[PDB]
Amino acid sequence: AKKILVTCACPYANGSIHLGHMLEHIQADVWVRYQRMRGHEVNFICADDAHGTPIMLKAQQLGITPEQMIGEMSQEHQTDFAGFNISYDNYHSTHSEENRQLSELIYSRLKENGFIKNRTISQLYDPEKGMFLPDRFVKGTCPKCKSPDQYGDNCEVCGATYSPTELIEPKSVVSGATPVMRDSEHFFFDLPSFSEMLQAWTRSGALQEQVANKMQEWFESGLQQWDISRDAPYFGFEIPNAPGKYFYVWLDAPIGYMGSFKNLCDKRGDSVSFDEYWKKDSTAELYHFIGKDCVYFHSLFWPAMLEGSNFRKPSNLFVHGYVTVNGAKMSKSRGTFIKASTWLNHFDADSLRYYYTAKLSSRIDDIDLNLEDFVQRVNADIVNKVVNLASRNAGFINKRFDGVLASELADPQLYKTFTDAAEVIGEAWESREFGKAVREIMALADLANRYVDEQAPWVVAKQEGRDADLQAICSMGINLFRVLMTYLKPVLPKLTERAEAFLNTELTWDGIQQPLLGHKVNPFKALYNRIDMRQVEALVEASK
Ligand SMILES: [Zn+2]
Repeated sequence: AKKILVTCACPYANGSIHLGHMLEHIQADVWVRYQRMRGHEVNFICADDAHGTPIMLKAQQLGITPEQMIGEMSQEHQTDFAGFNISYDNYHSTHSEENRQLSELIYSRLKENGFIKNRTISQLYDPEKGMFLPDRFVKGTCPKCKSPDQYGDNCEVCGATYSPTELIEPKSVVSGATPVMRDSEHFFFDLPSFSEMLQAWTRSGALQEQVANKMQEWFESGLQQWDISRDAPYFGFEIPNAPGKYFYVWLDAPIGYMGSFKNLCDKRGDSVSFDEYWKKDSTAELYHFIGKDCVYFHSLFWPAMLEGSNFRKPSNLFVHGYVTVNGAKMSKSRGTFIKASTWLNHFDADSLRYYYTAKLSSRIDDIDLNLEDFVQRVNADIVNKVVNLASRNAGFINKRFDGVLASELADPQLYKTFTDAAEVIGEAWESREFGKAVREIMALADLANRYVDEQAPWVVAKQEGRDADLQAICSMGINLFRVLMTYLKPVLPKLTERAEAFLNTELTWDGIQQPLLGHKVNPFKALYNRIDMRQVEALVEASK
């Protein structure tokens, strides 16, 4: 009965999707699929973050328009996410007319409400190219150790940090020209005006405890005003009444959440839902799934901007940690910086969705993909616990009983144990305690296989006159599989489709209360095959 709008952060248009992105989009997709299974109205929304100086310059280097480049990367991104079955209701772009008009609207409201301040800044400027230089497009000699060819605000030899204006013999990365200091008027959002409002939200208890603690450090340091403008040349939206000025991506990127939802509503011919979700009086819920590096922005700048432009604020932020591989940050030289597209040449989507889900929780903790453990855990849990309950029992049903399951449960007490667990498992999916849910499901899977072991169908099958016993045992195993695959349906969309085809039934959350009795099932080939370390070695080699 709830109306829920769920987002992931917008992937930057100038890089490929990797396993880091996939942790976030899989976490949200599992939660979204569970919310849909419980009958809520869910809108799962994302977009490509497509503006800015790095994109402008990359397109120039490639000799194509930025529009052509971001269109190609947006197609690549959506192809990867579709390969992982991320079930967005809309995937849009920050470079869109919807985002242009909402960025202009929010800015004009911030301005008339007094939250925009004009300030003159000084910044390095490339007079040959004719553009201001972001720090990482300035290179020079480290002032401390005199190492040449250092970029930006830090030296990769001695580790010093400094303003790029302290570099010796500085050079523009764009043109090679010596940069010079130049003044420019910039427009700043007066975030500090919202400190009392933001402090109340922090102590309200909605946010994760680790997030609220970090916010207290940021209030202690003191909130600053934030630049929301950039000088031409730029790839972005021009600021109205301010020729030669553009909105910086800090302003237009989160508005992409709104523009993507407005686009979805407009395509649907829906003229009411946008205001229903975004007006201050909304009874809809708004959730952002984000990583650690986005917390300051989404917990302070974003709700402040919404407040100052008369829109509702997020209901909650759901923050996850970083991905590591074999215990360490992803490493190109070791082949553990793994792209989403590369992953799918070697493994299916369900394997990674399962592994991540088994590790995730409601806390902010880094999530380690140990590749040896990945092989072991997929084989142990998917092939040998859950899929085993179908594969060990379906052959007898199809071959000796014409595909027909028994007319009554062999062990109704055991079946109730499985259906009784729905409340705790569903609450674990609801609360983002994914690892708790998977632990609960796998303990049930152990119990189901112990039941089959105790009944010993490989013995019953060879014994004269025990046909009814065999059909009863195997039908019981299959009904236990029906329940477990319902609990796993948010996690394993493709295996679930194969399970539904075998069972001749859609799996619904409430449907587990009616076991399949006197019911025809279909033959199947292989629901899920083993993986091995040779495939892990191939993936690592391919990613070097
Ligand atoms: Zn140095």
